[PDB]
Amino acid sequence: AEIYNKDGNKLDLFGKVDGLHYFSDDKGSDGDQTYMRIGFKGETQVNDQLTGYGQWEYQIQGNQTEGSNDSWTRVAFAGLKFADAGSFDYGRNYGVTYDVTSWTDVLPEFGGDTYGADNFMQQRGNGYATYRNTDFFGLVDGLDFALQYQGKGDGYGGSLTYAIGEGFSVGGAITTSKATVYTGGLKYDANNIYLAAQYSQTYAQNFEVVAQYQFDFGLRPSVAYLQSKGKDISNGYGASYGDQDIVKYVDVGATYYFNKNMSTYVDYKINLLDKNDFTRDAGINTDDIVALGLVYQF
Amino acid sequence: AEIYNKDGNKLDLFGKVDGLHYFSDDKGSDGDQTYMRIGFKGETQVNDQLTGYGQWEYQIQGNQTEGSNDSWTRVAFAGLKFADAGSFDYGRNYGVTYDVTSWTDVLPEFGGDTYGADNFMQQRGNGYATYRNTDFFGLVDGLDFALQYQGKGDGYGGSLTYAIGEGFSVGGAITTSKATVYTGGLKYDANNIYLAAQYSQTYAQNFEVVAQYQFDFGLRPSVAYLQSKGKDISNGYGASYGDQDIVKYVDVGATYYFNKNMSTYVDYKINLLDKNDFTRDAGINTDDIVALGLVYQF
Amino acid sequence: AEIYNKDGNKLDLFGKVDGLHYFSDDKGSDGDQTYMRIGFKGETQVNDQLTGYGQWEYQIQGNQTEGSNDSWTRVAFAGLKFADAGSFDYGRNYGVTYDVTSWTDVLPEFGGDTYGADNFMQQRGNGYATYRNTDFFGLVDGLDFALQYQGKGDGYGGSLTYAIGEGFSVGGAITTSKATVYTGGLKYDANNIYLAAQYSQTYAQNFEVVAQYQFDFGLRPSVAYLQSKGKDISNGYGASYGDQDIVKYVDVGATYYFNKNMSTYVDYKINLLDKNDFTRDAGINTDDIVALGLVYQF
Repeated sequence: AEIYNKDGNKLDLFGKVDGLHYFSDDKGSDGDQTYMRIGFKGETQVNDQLTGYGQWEYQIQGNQTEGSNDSWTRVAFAGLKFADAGSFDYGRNYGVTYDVTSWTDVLPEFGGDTYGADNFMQQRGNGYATYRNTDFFGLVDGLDFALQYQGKGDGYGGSLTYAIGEGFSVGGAITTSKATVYTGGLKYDANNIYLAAQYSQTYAQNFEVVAQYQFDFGLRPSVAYLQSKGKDISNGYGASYGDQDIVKYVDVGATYYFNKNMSTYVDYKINLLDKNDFTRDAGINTDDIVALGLVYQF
Repeated sequence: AEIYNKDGNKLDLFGKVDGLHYFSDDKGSDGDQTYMRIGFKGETQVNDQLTGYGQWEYQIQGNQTEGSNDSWTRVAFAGLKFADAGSFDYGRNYGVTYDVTSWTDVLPEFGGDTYGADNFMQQRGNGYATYRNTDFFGLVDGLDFALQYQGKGDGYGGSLTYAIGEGFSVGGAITTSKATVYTGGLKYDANNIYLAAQYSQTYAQNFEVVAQYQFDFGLRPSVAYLQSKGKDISNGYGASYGDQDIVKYVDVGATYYFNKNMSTYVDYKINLLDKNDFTRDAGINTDDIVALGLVYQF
Repeated sequence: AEIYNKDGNKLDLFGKVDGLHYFSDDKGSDGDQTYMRIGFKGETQVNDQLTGYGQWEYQIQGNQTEGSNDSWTRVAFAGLKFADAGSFDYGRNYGVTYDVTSWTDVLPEFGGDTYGADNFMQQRGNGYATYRNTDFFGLVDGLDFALQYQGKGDGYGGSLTYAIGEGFSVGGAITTSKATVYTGGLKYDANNIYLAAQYSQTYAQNFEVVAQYQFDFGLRPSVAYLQSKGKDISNGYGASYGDQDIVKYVDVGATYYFNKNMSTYVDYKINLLDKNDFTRDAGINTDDIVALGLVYQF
């Protein structure tokens, strides 16, 4: 919801109350988790050439009872934007590994999650300097790329998207922090068909694919699969764990789209993982789980 | 302040900074409680028939100091409205007992309080799935009902309102969670003349009644009274306390009304409870306490 | 961004994402500190005479990791406004000392800092009942006075600011909670030149001086300094810490405003404190540091 436009300065104030109640035999997941979101994108044209933007967004829960306050800044960054030189912006932002990893997180509820926020660059984090450049300096249309730097431990990364034509995105991203990661994804986008898959290796090799159709009265079914395997492991100081599977599941989900402002969705995580000494001490869940929600957004 | 309305999606954002310096002999109350609430109501017409909504207004303190943070989500939900088919909304929402109980929470400062928030659905809560139906299916003018449902522990209730005509309002509900508390009460609202009473017993009984008149220049005086009395009693694990009053007091008060957007108001709790083996440990305030401040809103 | 004006009720929503990267040899300093702030000014015209305003603005960190939350209400007060009798505003407000003390705090990033927040009335805090009078009952131009009163511990204070024609401003102020504190400052304000020096003494003496010049192509380059020397202090229940310096350093800085919504800045704090018995047992910093951020506001 754009709340202000005047003399080349525009502020969309966006956000939503998403209602949703997880079902499970798991008890760290059964319950109400209606959270909600606020955040604004800001903008200011300085000269025909640049723009000084700014962008924030925080989450805050609703399931937490009174007195208690489960809050946190999702993204919060300021930058600048020059004519066909692209843009730099430093703040709490997305790791530039997300650029490709993104295409697979699209599920109604249970997406990404083979990478985490503050998980050494693959997702969000703090202190990120970010130069991404769009339509390769105005000479190559449909080719984008970003070269990124991190705040503390110290890190770096790069990403290149490419819309090869049609809707076939192709994408790569490399990153390192002091632990590196590659990142390859290919998305199809066109005629209501969304087919995107992505995988990589780390310092430990994970995959994810997802396929949706967009029904016309407004309903986006989704079959999606993702996994992650590894190598040797270490409980804090010691404990030698062999090579097992981290998180692997098939997923059917459907979102219904009333209009922009209001969606409604059921999603069925069909879990695979087997209950063992791994998935006890680490406390990785093994139960297939299912969630319904009524989101209102603005 | 409805900040945006266009293409049948509105979004009133509302709030207030309400300053009040309590006064007391007690040190738990005596001091600055300058607090504030932001939030928004959001709408979206989907059809001739339905509109989706969503609403969130969470609290913050101006009394806590710098670094330390006292906030919590008062409400957060999203639901649908079908025309004459009532309205569903699940989430951090009000309780069904409150429908009826509310008519008594009209004091300048200290009203209701025979129930806290999260106090088993008599007020706010979490997981509160709800369907309310106004004007009874659009066949009876002014007889409205609710049947609600809670998250966990488990539960349910349901209210029936009726503006008998003129300015009267008879009111009733029951509720239950796994503790079952009922509700009876009346209100009268015609000629700046506000009269209202409510009470029920639980599983153990409490009552509240109030009277107000709205002055033409803008001064709504309120004398009001409420009390609670109890049966068998247990201090966490154990105890034998007998039957005593958990809270009973008479109230003078008078809100002044510059306009809608601004208010001043003096309220004087005239407590009756005597200092005893009850009000020492369980820590019930046994002091009469008097509040002074300025509510600015938008 | 004034977001509302209708029937003489205004509402100016502001905020800003100022992503800075602190450099130092410290480990509590060097790193990322993207903070951000929201805040609303409030307005409602009641008569020709009064217009009952209200303000608010809490902070929120963007460096704090996910799940964690670093917030605090900076100001949140409600007040009325009588034209030629002044303005009363009770709430989480600035202390009556800051009227003067302020003129020195204009440095790009670090400044003031001699007084803390909640630092016994010298700046921000809670419970402030405030009556300031502008243009002195409308009969003396170039003058303002204030006599404030705190909540709890108890206290009072006064202030007298006078822009003495041209661009010279004389500032005097006093506060006395039950330890006192005077305050004396001088600002010069005209042709692209700021010159502001101030000091005081508490129950313990401090001083701050700054001179910034406002360029024509944008860029206010700054030079500034401040020092605070005390008497006998004691660690909680003991320790005789002779006579030393809390903090003394010369500062250099430079904001570069692109326009009124975007700024870039560097701030080179040159610190002069030697590390000894004091700085080690009290967490006082011995290092000189560099600050580099990118404010965006609205």
